[PDB]
Amino acid sequence: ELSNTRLFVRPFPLDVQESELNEIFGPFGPMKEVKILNGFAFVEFEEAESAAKAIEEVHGKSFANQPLEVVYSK
Repeated sequence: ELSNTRLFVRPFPLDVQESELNEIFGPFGPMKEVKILNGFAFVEFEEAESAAKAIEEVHGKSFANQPLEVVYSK
């Protein structure tokens, strides 16, 4: 059901941009691509490992005075 390289993030505030995604998901691996839309976010790593990790790393983090959430984007 899950993917090899794709992590779905929660909806970010007015600061919803790739800038934060890179500064956050940066220390994980070579992000093949990134997507930021008002309501939901997505990040595709160039390495399954980097993604599988970021999913268990970013998930449960904090940002914008709110609990972050990331999972394996279908």
